[PDB]
Amino acid sequence: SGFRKMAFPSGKVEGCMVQVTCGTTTLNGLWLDDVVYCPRHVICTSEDMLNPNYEDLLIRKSNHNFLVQAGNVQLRVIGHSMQNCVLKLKVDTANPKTPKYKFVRIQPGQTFSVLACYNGSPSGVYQCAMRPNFTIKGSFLNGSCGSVGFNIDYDCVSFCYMHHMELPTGVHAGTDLEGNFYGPFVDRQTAQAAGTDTTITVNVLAWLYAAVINGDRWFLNRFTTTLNDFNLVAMKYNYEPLTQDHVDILGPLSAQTGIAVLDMCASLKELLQNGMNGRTILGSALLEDEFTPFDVVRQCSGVTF
Amino acid sequence: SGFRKMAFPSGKVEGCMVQVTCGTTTLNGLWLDDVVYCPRHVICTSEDMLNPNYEDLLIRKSNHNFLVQAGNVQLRVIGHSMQNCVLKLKVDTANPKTPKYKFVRIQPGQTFSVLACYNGSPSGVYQCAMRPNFTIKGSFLNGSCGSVGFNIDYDCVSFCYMHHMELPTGVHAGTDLEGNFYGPFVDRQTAQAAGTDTTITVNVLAWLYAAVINGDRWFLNRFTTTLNDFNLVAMKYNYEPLTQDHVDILGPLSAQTGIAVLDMCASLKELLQNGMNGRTILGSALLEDEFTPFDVVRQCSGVTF
Ligand SMILES: CC(C)(C)NC(=O)N[C@H](C(=O)N1C[C@H]2[C@@H]([C@H]1C(=O)N[C@H](C=O)C[C@@H]1CCNC1=O)C2(C)C)C(C)(C)C
Ligand SMILES: CC(C)(C)NC(=O)N[C@H](C(=O)N1C[C@H]2[C@@H]([C@H]1C(=O)N[C@H](C=O)C[C@@H]1CCNC1=O)C2(C)C)C(C)(C)C
Repeated sequence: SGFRKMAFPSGKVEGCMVQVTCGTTTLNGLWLDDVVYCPRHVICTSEDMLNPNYEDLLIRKSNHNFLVQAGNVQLRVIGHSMQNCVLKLKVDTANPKTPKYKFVRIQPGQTFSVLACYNGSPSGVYQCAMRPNFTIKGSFLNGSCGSVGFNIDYDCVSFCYMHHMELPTGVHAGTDLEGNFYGPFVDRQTAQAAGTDTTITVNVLAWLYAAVINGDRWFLNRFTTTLNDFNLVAMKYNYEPLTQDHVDILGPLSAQTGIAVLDMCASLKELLQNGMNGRTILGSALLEDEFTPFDVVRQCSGVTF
Repeated sequence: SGFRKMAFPSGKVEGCMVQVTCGTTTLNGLWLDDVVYCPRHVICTSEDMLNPNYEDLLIRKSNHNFLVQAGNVQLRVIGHSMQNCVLKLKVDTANPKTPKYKFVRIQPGQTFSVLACYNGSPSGVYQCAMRPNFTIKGSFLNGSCGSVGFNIDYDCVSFCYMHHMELPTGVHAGTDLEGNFYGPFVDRQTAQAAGTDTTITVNVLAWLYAAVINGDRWFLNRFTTTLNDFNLVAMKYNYEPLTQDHVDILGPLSAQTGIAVLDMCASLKELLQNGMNGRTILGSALLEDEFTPFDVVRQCSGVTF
């Protein structure tokens, strides 16, 4: 028993982290087979980043201009191209530590682990959620760009995020591994506004199931509700609508506990309308929405990789 | 910016995890050089664990009785001995992935990362703190024993914990890597009581510094206090005493922010006596005590490994 914000094992991704230096800028790259992926603003000076022309900055760079270091070993660059907001640097050496991998573009509400990195070396792991407004609440400093977010399924690392920039209130924004930003963002240093965030309702409900599984059941009431009635109440508290797809995905947790989703919706409706009255759920005084239904089953059943 | 519960990169420890099977019991072991370390209750049946005689159970086991599997590879056992509550199984093969390591016995209040494992395969990473009552708030299921807790310093993995058992209220207890339990616990299935836990004051104060560093400063008041006065107020709220050693360790954070420790103590005294009035600090509605002063500097400065 016990329930904690749990990240994936980071080993398979540590073997892929490298350092990319172009001019006076240094950030991290991802080495998979014979290609290094990194954010394109490595070819920028700080004066370029206010309004960069990446296509023009890149044509004045040669292969030798990119210093790529795997630990203490320099990887000779034998080719380069730009794809959206990432650079693909071809190297003369294939990474012998390349795991089975795929590039995935995730959905809002889904979760993944970030391997924070500086100068090609890992600093730590933490789990994140792609917010409905297409941002992530992460922990990034200067030099962390190129760090990636990922999920692991058995032996396959699905890479889903690469870090590019930070927005007001410790908010972070990045691209998938094809260089396309999550959300309405561009990689330049000028005023941009993220959308209004909202609470991932299916994740709150999945975390309430983790609470029941762990014996924290004080919030369960004797009521049920309709799906339309719940979504009407949830709307006032900035919760995303609950869909029948969400109900179906909660099925495994509902069947394991014998608590119908709509019954759990009835209890969450009371918590939102009445508050928690100074009590806590799984040690938290606030409702948590960065555990997907899959994460709860994985942690409560012990799925390994 | 941003601040999150961050775990160490788990790569170096994943290369050491193995599966140990004796009879019908299976748990994880730690493979370092030519020795596998694992909890001794692997030689127990469920009827033995109510009141086991480990010394007598072990003398009826041979080397061939221990099935040790590194992935899909069996490691031939060529020797065994018992040290306190762990078994040392000597194998004919040295682990080629053995990192630079040391066995450390940590202090209460200090933190470390747990690599939860099932059947020799990793399930996830999360960060923990050794509570003052010598327990940890972890996430463990049946078959997770043998999972280890650790810190990383540059290239050196300090192993500090191996998991053995769970106590009432999702509370977990284990040994150091020499088999000595943390706290007044024994590895048998009979009624044992953990001590009263208390709040790690130096860690709360270090987390308030992380809040200032991130721009969350609403709780800072215009007052100072004496160390004796603060410890008098903290005592009523089940906070551990603050020592001059704790003040000295907070020095780096105090100097970086220009907030004297005792000034920060004055603000924490107000938070404890007045509450938070529905506000949050670094996104939390409760004060956090599982960030050491070192962890805050590491995460806010980007220390890598
Ligand atoms: C106005 C708005 C809302 C657009 N924000 C904005 O200009 N932000 C800036 C930003 O993040 N930038 C500017 C420059 C790159 C990116 C950058 O420095 N990325 C770092 C990678 O190494 C990671 C960062 C460093 C701190 N924490 C992080 O996560 C870009 C090409 C966009 C900044 C003022 C925070 C520096
Ligand atoms: C009464 C008191 C307070 C002493 N508790 C107590 O008997 N606890 C028991 C316990 O944990 N035991 C019993 C047996 C070994 C240890 C065990 O099963 N360890 C697992 C490793 O594989 C990990 C566990 C499994 C669940 N979560 C975990 O963390 C021992 C030799 C002690 C139990 C009832 C929870 C099963």
